[PDB]
Amino acid sequence: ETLNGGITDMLTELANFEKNVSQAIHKYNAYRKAASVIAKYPHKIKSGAEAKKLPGVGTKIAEKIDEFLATGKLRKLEKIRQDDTSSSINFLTRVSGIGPSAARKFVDEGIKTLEDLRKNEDKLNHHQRIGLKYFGDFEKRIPREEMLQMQDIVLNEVKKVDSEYIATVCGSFRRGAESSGDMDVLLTHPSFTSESTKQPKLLHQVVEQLQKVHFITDTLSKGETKFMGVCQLPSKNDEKEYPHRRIDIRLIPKDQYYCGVLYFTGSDIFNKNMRAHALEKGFTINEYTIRPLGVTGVAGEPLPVDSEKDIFDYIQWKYREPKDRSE
DNA sequence: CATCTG
DNA sequence: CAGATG
Ligand SMILES: [Mn+2]
Ligand SMILES: [Mn+2]
Ligand code: NA
Ligand code: NA
Repeated sequence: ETLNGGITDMLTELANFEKNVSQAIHKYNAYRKAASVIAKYPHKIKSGAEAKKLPGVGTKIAEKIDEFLATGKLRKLEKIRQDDTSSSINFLTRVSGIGPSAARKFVDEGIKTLEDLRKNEDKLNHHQRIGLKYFGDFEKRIPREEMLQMQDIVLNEVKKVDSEYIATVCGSFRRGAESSGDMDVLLTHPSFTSESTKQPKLLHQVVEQLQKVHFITDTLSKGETKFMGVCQLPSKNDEKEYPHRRIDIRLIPKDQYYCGVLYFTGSDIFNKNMRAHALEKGFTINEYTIRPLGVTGVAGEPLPVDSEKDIFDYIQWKYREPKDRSE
């Protein structure tokens, strides 16, 4: 957690680069189990050899560790932090819609910067366009104070369309967090479930409304269950408009809301522990359901949940306020 | 994993 | 349809 820090870090820089610049998924994947195992490792790695001793630890990495250990740096790492081509990809990649794949093409075409991008707005697709248009707003975090307003709106509109809608703002916003990154909304309705054959309108009607009133400003992606968009709190008394915010909304069959709801709320760590325990208590949990574990090895059957209460209950656990879902 | 692009 | 982004 701090004993093998640098090493686990450099390994990361390294892994990262492989996958993003080169395509070295293998290699990339290599750095990772490695930093993963060095990470767990209880002592102070005093040398390569010592390391090598580990699983996932090859000669090549051992090598690298030596050099890093020996000297506060790694040549290779130094060559990559300079290299403008590598740099570009880590950059372009910052645009919503631009993955690495695309980061490469553009570079090979000479688009390396934001301007480059604007000038060639033709090569970018819709999402990519949007991402470009909101690059700034995009990277700005979401203050709770805004979150609450947002939430307030969303909830009032969903309600209006159907008193029967059930909406939840999961995410950290749900876990306490003073600021968030995007707004994740879980959606269900009684009339939608496991078996119930669809009802796309269920998601579309609200999406409309949100745009009706102008909260939703653009569409990133719009499926029958998931909507990726952009929204925005009405600029008040003109002088201070709000940044544009990433927003996602997803429909869920009523019969698997809370699992999801729990699930989305995290934290990852809270989950696992919950999952691990769930397992003890003779259960299995996932994004959609909790299931009574048979002994034969495994086994299932959807346990019935009517809240997050029902869940914990199952695992015979302490109902955790979302704040304490931390870890 | 669900949506888009081409 | 494979492949890419989130
Ligand atoms: Mn979030
Ligand atoms: Mn999200
Ligand atoms: Na991106
Ligand atoms: Na293939």
